[PDB]
Amino acid sequence: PTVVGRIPVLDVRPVVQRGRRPAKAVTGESFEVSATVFREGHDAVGANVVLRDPRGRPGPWTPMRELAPGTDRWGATVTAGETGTWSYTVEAWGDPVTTWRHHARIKIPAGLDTDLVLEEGARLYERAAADVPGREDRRELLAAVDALRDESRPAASRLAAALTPQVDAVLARHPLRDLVTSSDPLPLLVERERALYGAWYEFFPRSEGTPHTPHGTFRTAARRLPAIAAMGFDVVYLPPIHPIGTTHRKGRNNTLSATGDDVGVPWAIGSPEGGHDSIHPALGTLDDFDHFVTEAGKLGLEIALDFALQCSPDHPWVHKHPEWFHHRPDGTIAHAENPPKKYQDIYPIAFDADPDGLATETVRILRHWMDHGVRIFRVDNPHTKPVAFWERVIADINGTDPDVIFLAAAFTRPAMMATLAQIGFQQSYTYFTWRNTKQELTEYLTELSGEAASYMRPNFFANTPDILHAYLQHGGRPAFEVRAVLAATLSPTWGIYSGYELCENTPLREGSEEYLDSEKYQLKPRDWTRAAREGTTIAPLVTRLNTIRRENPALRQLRDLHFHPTDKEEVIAYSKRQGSNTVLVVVNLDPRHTQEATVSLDMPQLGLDWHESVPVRDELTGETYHWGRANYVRLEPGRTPAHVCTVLR
Amino acid sequence: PTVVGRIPVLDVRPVVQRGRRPAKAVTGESFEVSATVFREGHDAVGANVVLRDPRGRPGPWTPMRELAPGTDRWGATVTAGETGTWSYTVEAWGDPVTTWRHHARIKIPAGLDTDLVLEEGARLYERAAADVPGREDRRELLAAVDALRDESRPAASRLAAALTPQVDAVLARHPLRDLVTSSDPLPLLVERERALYGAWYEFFPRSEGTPHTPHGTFRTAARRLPAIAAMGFDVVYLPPIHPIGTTHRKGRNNTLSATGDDVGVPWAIGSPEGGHDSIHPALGTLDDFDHFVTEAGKLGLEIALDFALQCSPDHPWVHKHPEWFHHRPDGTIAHAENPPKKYQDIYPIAFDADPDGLATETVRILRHWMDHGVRIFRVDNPHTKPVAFWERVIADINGTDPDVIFLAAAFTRPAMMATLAQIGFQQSYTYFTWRNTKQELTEYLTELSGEAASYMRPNFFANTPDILHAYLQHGGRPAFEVRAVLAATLSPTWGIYSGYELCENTPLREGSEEYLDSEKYQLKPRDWTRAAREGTTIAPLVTRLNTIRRENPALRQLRDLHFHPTDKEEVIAYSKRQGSNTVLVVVNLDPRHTQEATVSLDMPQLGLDWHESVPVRDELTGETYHWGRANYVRLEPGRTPAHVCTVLR
Ligand SMILES: OC[C@H]1O[C@H](O[C@H]2[C@H](O)[C@@H](O)[C@@H](O[C@H]3[C@H](O)[C@@H](O)[C@@H](O[C@H]4[C@H](O)[C@@H](O)[C@@H](O[C@H]5[C@H](O)[C@@H](O)[C@@H](O[C@H]6[C@H](O)[C@@H](O)[C@@H](O[C@H]7[C@H](O)[C@@H](O)[C@@H](O)O[C@@H]7CO)O[C@@H]6CO)O[C@@H]5CO)O[C@@H]4CO)O[C@@H]3CO)O[C@@H]2CO)[C@H](O)[C@@H](O)[C@@H]1O
Ligand SMILES: OC[C@H]1O[C@H](O[C@H]2[C@H](O)[C@@H](O)[C@@H](O[C@H]3[C@H](O)[C@@H](O)[C@@H](O[C@H]4[C@H](O)[C@@H](O)[C@@H](O[C@H]5[C@H](O)[C@@H](O)[C@@H](O[C@H]6[C@H](O)[C@@H](O)[C@@H](O[C@H]7[C@H](O)[C@@H](O)[C@@H](O)O[C@@H]7CO)O[C@@H]6CO)O[C@@H]5CO)O[C@@H]4CO)O[C@@H]3CO)O[C@@H]2CO)[C@H](O)[C@@H](O)[C@@H]1O
Ligand SMILES: OC[C@H]1O[C@H](O[C@H]2[C@H](O)[C@@H](O)[C@@H](O[C@H]3[C@H](O)[C@@H](O)[C@@H](O[C@H]4[C@H](O)[C@@H](O)[C@@H](O[C@H]5[C@H](O)[C@@H](O)[C@@H](O)O[C@@H]5CO)O[C@@H]4CO)O[C@@H]3CO)O[C@@H]2CO)[C@H](O)[C@@H](O)[C@@H]1O
Ligand SMILES: OC[C@H]1O[C@H](O[C@H]2[C@H](O)[C@@H](O)[C@@H](O[C@H]3[C@H](O)[C@@H](O)[C@@H](O[C@H]4[C@H](O)[C@@H](O)[C@@H](O[C@H]5[C@H](O)[C@@H](O)[C@@H](O)O[C@@H]5CO)O[C@@H]4CO)O[C@@H]3CO)O[C@@H]2CO)[C@H](O)[C@@H](O)[C@@H]1O
Repeated sequence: PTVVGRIPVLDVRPVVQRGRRPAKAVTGESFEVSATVFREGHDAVGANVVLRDPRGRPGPWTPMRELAPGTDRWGATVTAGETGTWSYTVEAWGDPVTTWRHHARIKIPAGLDTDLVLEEGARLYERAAADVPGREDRRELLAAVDALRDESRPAASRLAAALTPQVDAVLARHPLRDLVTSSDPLPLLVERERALYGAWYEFFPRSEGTPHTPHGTFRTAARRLPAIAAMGFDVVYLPPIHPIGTTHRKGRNNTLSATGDDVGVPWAIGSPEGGHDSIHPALGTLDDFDHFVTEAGKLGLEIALDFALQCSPDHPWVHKHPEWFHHRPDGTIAHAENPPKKYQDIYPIAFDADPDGLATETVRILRHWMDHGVRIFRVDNPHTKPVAFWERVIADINGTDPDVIFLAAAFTRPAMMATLAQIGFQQSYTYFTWRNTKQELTEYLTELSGEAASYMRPNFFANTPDILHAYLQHGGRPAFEVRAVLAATLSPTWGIYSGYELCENTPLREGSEEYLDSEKYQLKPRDWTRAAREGTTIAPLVTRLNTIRRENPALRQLRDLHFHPTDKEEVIAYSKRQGSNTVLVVVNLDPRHTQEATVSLDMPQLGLDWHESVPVRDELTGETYHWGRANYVRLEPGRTPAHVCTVLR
Repeated sequence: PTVVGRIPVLDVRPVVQRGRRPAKAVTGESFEVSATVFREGHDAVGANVVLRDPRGRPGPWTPMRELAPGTDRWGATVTAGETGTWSYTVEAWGDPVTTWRHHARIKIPAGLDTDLVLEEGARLYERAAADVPGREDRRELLAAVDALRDESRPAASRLAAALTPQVDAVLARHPLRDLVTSSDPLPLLVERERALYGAWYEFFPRSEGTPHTPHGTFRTAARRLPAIAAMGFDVVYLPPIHPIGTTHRKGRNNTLSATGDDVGVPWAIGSPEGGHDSIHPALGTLDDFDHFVTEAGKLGLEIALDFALQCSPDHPWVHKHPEWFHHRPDGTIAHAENPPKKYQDIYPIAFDADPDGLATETVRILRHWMDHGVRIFRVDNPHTKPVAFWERVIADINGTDPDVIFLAAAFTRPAMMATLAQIGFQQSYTYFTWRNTKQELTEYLTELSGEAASYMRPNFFANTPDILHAYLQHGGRPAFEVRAVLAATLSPTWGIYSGYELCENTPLREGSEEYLDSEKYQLKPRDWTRAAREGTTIAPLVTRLNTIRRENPALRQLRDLHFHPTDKEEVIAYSKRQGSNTVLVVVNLDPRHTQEATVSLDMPQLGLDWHESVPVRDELTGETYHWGRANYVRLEPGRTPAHVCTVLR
């Protein structure tokens, strides 16, 4: 057997780890399948993509086209349907009809061997007819055969009868394919829509209490859910909801010693009251948690829980499973580190004494929360547990419950980030918060929407409890507005951490990305009613962005994204498309100064002629403009962060 | 199982068609094996390459290093030995000693838990000692253990005794490796030296005749061999040596009708006198061919025959095996084309009626010439026969005779060129003749010496019977000198077609790359004795270039090549290295005007300090210079095409 087939079809993409891991999609998502296809000699080739579903049923006829002249790189768009494990193949073939037409278009006018050329055509069309299933299609081709062979008609008329649009249609649907050659199947894992598309809101339930009981419960925190749904969110991410240790508990502002009433850090999980399968007693009971999940569900909100595989020193595991920790010669366990950050309140887990016990217990815990309606987990610090451990855990959970979504909070180096996505994490956090200039955004999004999209689905959190970027610190409310527009329009999944709406931007100190008086170490009551009354919240802009996303299918996908040039360093422009829906976005990245620029649209990329002019509506204001190849924009921080425009038809 | 191991080792390179085809090397050749290696958490990792020979014997200890900070991309140089099918693996591991040192270097000065840290070290060094085979090495590590545990000495002195250079040496050779994880083996095909390295000379034996018998024979053409060996060539490439058809024979200058004594084109193979297994009767007999091969061998010359799988209309196959040709509806066979070039003297072969018969007969023909000492074949127009056909033929021949070298004359698009090399062609022709500016040469050679070197070995013919580039047409003798220096110093395999030495550069017409009065269509006697006597040949420069190659191992490899900046568009500089041999080349690409430039050497790339100064000898002149970071050069066309300098050691 030869590696290469009769008609070479090589290096089919997407591919992940050389075919050993699936490429990714979600239901309704379109992506490009490509390949290198060519043949020996000068005759034409064709190619097509056969996408097969979980029961092996092939999809529709999907012909490919050469993507750029001279490259022999071919492509076509496919669309994923129902969830499960799919496969895709590229078929390549000699295209004798195209070859014959090209010869005939030249030889018939020149008068060179014309009876012979037309007779060659007739025999091809005869072979074409025989392979066609439809009876009226077959009759069309046989009529062209007889016209080709009618030696009483002039040569140019006999030929023209084989080149009608009615004949082209039969052959475009059922072409004559010589020497059909297949690639080996590549795997595709199709997951639910929420894995790619959704808006996320993070808050601490304990902060939403009362004057008489400052520490919030699930019952009091449920009152926040209606406002979260009104801002157009789909997922509520809760920090750890378990008991919190007392030994080495941290105080306010990440000080080493907790005082009397200090609540500690939710990530320091475990006490005598319970571990990862228990509820913090100040939050309420498991029953109260069910009522919270039920109320969320009625508002169209899914709950995502933090899963943080680590322990306070008071966690039951410390004595029940000592072999799950690394001990030093004196018996002590070294607290976790991520230098120069120290985590004196927690122990990390060791994996090499009892890997089986840890995996068994991990999937038991996840299944417990799954039984109470949690179908999404934000996995804290996945990059400090072994990569193969997560691969096992995710395969075990998704083997019985393929709807469960895991989000990797992998704030680490690129290779680990990529690997975690490739071994099965449905979503990843990204370097988004550290991409603020036009060049940084353009480069990074070109990476995320290109090759990485076959294995990674990004979740653009504009802030997190650990990340208040200098851009927001120095820019104030106009910077919050810019980052919300960017996050919501550049990824189909974005999110914010509570307080973002209020433009909370006071850092711990200069050159830090921590918040002053961080919610991680203290209760943080906020006057939501007052901020709404006084207009000192950007909640309306957040709400409008989420409504724009819900109404424009182009913003519910990742891969179709193009950047259009402007003549100002501070102004960035881009478009996204999905069927007949086109969204065009222009953002002023300067939060202090007004910017005027000329935006020069690559018009072919919008499906339009260079000289054309199209109406657009800015969905932030309701204003209509008329934009063509070159358009003046004026963007004033505080009044207009950006234009977010739909192309009107 | 999990796809990912305990310590991730991912994306090992080189790789060809995802591991389904071997990467390439030759005996004595060095190349880099690389991989992505990292682990969870902050602790250090190490890696090493295990290269295994055809009997499975592992090579020496080959530790890898991280190639650039923050990339997690690791590499090391391996060297191929004996010919055959090898394999390579990357092993990755936790490096606990490096981890412990990094902690100890900080914690011991700071005074934090010092007894505990040193006791942790002692236990690691104890584990290290146990795995070491040498008895004096083991004693060194156990002495460091006792020093680490001596609680009567100060902490900094106990530590320092574990960090001596004597201890470092033991651990660099025999490190303590945790959680050793392997990649899956990748294949490596190691071929003989000639596949990568050699100088080739093409000539037509029929042109080397006498006054009484103008059509040369093998007996008369053997008298040309001594001068070919004196120019330092290793391979003689002969155009087809078979009978030549009479039907549609071409005349002089590619005219359609041959006159009385016109000899025709060697590539129009076959007559009633025989086919591809026969000798043209005007060349002599098989016995005369054996004498020619024997005389070549005595001069250190190997013969390479053209194998051109195509037929004149008089070839016996036309009537014996009609199914080996495509016939039109009237029974005629269309002559071969490569438009707008027409080949009215030949028929192409069709492969889909009798693929088995064609492969069987093809390997029979090749084996016949192999029995008469031909171990190298130049395959004409491989890109017009199926790719899988060559894959089958090459695997069959190399399965019994792995020393046979096939050279692909694939003047075609990049994808086909690459694929032919990947399916087993030992060597390829390249786009060299169409790379003449500094930018064109720098870009193309960076491609050939980088990733393509794992599957392709280039043969730089400065001219061929079908390619006289405009650069040579317009530049005259100074241009011939430049292209010879470039070809001989940039690839370990180069060649010329006879007449290049004489600076034959008259084209068929303006804008053509054909020669006027081409040797393809006529006998071309050359007065070699007269040109040598009159100094109108660049044979001496060719001879010197080949001697320089024979004396400098850096010029007998491909992969180690670096371009150094100059401040003139017409002056190009580069270096090549192999062990302690370094060659530096500076070429003036202007054949009409003298060029003076400053050559600014990247000194670290030569293994040297920025402020250093090193003696070099120009091997073209014998002159010695002293060159550092910045060097004036003056290059005058006709006197000095280039400097070809060795670094004196
Ligand atoms: O008796 C029979 C017959 O015998 C004789 O004929 C023999 C010859 O003696 C024998 O040597 C041989 O020669 C054939 C050869 O086998 C054929 O393939 C063909 O090759 C020609 C070719 O047809 C020409 O067009 C020309 O192509 C060059 C090109 O000029 C040059 O620029 C370059 O181009 C490549 C470029 O450098 C690359 O970068 C790349 O381009 C990329 C772009 O960069 C990218 O941006 C994007 O656009 O994609 C592009 C790729 O698509 O690729 C470019 C090419 O694709 O290289 C090409 C290819 O080398 O020159 C070649 C070489 O001459 O014809 C010759 C000559 O016939 O076989 C015949 C038959 O046996 C005798 O001569 C005859 O009279 C007798 O009848
Ligand atoms: O009760 C216990 C504990 O609870 C709390 O702590 C929690 C947190 O609440 C929880 O969220 C989480 O946070 C951890 C996180 O899991 C850790 O990974 C870590 O992450 C930090 C990180 O340590 C920082 O260094 C910083 O990293 C950024 C970096 O600043 C940023 O610039 C960027 O860097 C990447 C760069 O952008 C890329 O281009 C590329 O760079 C390339 C270069 O381009 C190339 O030229 C060459 O140089 O190679 C480079 C590659 O190396 O990659 C760069 C990546 O290195 O991205 C990095 C990574 O995101 O910030 C991150 C994020 O904060 O620490 C956080 C915070 O602790 O887990 C803990 C524990 O449960 C509570 O806070 C604590 O007090 C309590 O004790
Ligand atoms: O369509 C979105 C846009 O709609 C509305 O804009 C309208 C303007 O408000 C209105 O005035 C008009 O625009 C005129 C403009 O008034 C006029 O002054 C002129 O603009 C000049 C600048 O004055 C000049 O400084 C220079 O500015 C830039 C230049 O654009 C840039 O390419 C580069 O060279 O730097 C220069 C200096 O910074 O040139 C421009 C013209 O190119 O001409 C404008 C053309 O019409 O009409 C607008 C609607 O078409 C909204 O008010 C606005 O917020 C929305 O963004
Ligand atoms: O080492 C290899 C080299 O050895 C020999 O060169 C020596 C020369 O023979 C010798 O004369 C001397 O070179 C002097 C030169 O004589 C003197 O004129 C000066 O050169 C000036 C140019 O006159 C001036 O036009 C300008 O030229 C370039 C410049 O180099 C370039 O960087 C750019 O700016 O364009 C300019 C315009 O074309 O500047 C240069 C000086 O930078 O100084 C030279 C200093 O050396 O010493 C040479 C050293 O060995 C061989 O003769 C020669 O063939 C070999 O290549």
